Order: sequence, then C-alpha cells, then structure tokens
Amino acid sequence: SGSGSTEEEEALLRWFQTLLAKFDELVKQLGDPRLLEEARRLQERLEEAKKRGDKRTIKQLAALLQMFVLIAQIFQLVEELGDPKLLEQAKRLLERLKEAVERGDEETIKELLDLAHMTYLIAQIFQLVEQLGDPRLLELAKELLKRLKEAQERGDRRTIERLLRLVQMTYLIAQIFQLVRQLGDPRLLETAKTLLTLLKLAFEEGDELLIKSLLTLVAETYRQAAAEQ
Amino acid sequence: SGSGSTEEEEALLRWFQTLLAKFDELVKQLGDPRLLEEARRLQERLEEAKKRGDKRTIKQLAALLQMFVLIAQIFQLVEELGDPKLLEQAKRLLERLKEAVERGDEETIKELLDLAHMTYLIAQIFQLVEQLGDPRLLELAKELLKRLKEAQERGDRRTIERLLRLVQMTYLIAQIFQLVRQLGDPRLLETAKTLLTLLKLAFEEGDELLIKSLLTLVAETYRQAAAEQ
Repeated sequence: SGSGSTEEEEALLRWFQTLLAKFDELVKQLGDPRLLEEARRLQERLEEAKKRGDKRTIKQLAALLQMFVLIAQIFQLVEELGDPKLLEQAKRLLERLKEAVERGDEETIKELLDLAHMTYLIAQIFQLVEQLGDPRLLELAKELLKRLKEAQERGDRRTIERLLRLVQMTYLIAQIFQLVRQLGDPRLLETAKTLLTLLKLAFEEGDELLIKSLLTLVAETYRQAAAEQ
Repeated sequence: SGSGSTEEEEALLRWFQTLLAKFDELVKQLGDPRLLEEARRLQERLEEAKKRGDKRTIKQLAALLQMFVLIAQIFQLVEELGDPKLLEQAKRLLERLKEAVERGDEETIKELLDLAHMTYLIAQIFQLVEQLGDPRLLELAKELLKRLKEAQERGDRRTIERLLRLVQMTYLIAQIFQLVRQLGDPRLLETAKTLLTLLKLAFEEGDELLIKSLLTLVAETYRQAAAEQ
C-alpha cells in the first residue's frame, strides 16, 4: 500500500520494458521456438508481478530478462558463425537457465550469467580470429571453447569467474592484434606479441593474481593503443 | 637450465620494466618517503629474481609492482583532491600491502588489488561530483567512502567484490550524468535518473544478481550513450 507504485518499482519496470522490446525484436528475427515460448513466459511472469506489486520478483525478472536478451544475442551471433559446438553451448545455456529458474537455483543463474557473457565473447573471438586469419589466436579460441564446455557441465563460480577473465583477456588481445593490422605499427606488434606470451602463460598457470593483473595490463594496453592509434 | 631465459620470462620482465618506469616517474613526482623506499625494495627484489631465474617470484613481482603503480596513481589523485579520508585510505592500502607481502598473504594481496581499484574510482567519482556540482551523486560518493573504510578493515573477498561493482556502477552513472550536461539531452537525463534510482536500490539491497545485472545495464547504457551522443 503506502504511496502506491514506488519510483524504484517504476524504474525496474522501465528497465524490464526496454529489455523486453530488445528481446522481442531478437526473437522475431531468430524465429527460435524455445525463445518464442520463453517470451510468452517472461511476458506472463512480469504482468503477474506488476499486478501483484512484488518488487522482489520484478527485480528477479528484470535480471532474468537481461540474461534472455544476452542468450538471444548469443543465438544470433552463433547462428551467423555456424559453429556447431558454440550452438550446442548456446542451447545448453538456455536449457540450464530454464531449469535453474524452475528450481529457484539462484546460484546457478549467477553462474549462467558469467557463462553467457563468456559464450558471447568466445563467439566474438572466433569472428575476430577469422578476420585476422590468425591461427595462433585460433588455438586459444579453440581451447576456450573446450574450457567453456567443461565449465558449463562441471564449473563452479570460481572456475567460471577465472575463465571469464581469460576470455575477456583473449578478446582484448585479439582486438589489439586487429589494431596492429589497421595501424601498421611494428612497436605495437611487439607489444601484442608480448601480451600473447603472457596470455599463454595465464592459460597454463591460472593463478588468480596473475590473471587479474594481466587483465588490467591487457585492458589498459588496449585502451592506450586505441587512444594512441 | 634448459634453453636459458624463456620467452615467458622475458615477457614478464618486459612487463615489469614498463611498470617500473611508470612507478619511478610517479614516485619522483610524489616525493613520498614510503613509496621511495618501496621503489628500492622492488628494484632489489626483481634483480634478485632475474638473477635467480625464479619465474614464480618474477610473476609475483610483476603483479605486486602493478599494484604499487596503482597505489602511486592513487596517491597522486588523492593528494590533488586533498580529501583526508581518502588520503588515510591510500596510506592504509600501502601499509596493508607491505604487511601482506612480508607475510606472504596472497589472499590479502588479491583483496587489496580490488580495494585499490575501488579507491582510485572513488577518488575519480569525487572529482566528477565536484565538476557536476551534484549533491545527489555526492551522497553516494560519501557512502562509498564509508563502505571503503569498512571494507579495508573488515571486508572479505565477497564484500569487497560487491563494493567494487557498486563503485564501478557509480562511476559510470556519474559519467552518464556528465554526458547529459555536455549533450543537453532531456531523454538521456531521464535515463540517467532511472539508472540513479536503480543504483540507490543496489546500495540498499545488495543482491549479487541485481548488482551484476545493473552493472551491465549501466555499462551498456554508458557505451550506447557515449556512442549515440
């Protein structure tokens, strides 16, 4: 009761409405039966919560809807790539999410959020690898896809968080190598090669202090290289 | 022995040499006695490890040096701001780091890395708040400074990781409000206000799924707003 719908409730609903429009447009483009059915469920669940003034559920739905948007974005990208292993992973994300939601397994939902961001990045990595024609980066992309499959089935929050950082670093380094190609900078190429060496080191000995530190180095290097074109 | 210095060892040393030059320049500008003394120690420790071909220690030193660079960057920014509470926190970061290094407490080192990034961001938030003359954002900056002090003394990895995300979101939202001022967009202002409502919600009910989801929303909103100026 109180003063009716609160500013926080209205903001959560505006977030959900914006996400839902994005999801709808993606689902219409994809024509995927399972995402079509989840659209109806999400639409129903919100209307129920918005009717019931249940702030907790609205919060959960906004978060869940943002994850379904990402999943739809994944399906779009992975269908473009055509990679069957990534397609299988995208399908697994959706199946596990539906299962986690049904069971109220919030821990798995959080893990799936990381796994979904990782899947999208890995798909982007493969896109960049293709552009660059770079077999060395391809090897890392393939290893990440292997680790993603293992994490989806057997990973815990910590192993998933570690892998997300490796994926993020690999995507940034692929972006640095792309800048090398566009700018023709021999000095940046040596930098990128040094970073690739350190990245391989991170793949081999996944110490958290090393990974966190190298992710900062790579991210700062990318920003600096992108700023100092 | 093997084949002598490995490409990975050489890459770690190049990382350390680049960091050390940055640290030296910062220390020379700051003239801070404690950072001056840590420069000598870091210089000594590396030479010893580089002499000894101890890859593990070189890896640790590269990471530790990157943290001392950040600490020096913090001292520079916080001395410019002049905020005595932030100065105290910067001094605490350094004291705790030296202690953690002496005791080999790698868990505390990792926590301090997050705490240092957070301290730098909070200092940047205060800078932006000043620019905008925005008392609403000031309230959040002050609350974050309070939470930072508590986390430094009593926080664990999870509470520190949660706070880092709140700080990151607050910095991005401050950046969005700055864009509103530069672009004079009434629609972006309503967006920013909605995000500020959701941010306050995150400060009040720090659910991890909510925070992670809102950080994505805020980060994507900033990128989109910065791209769709």
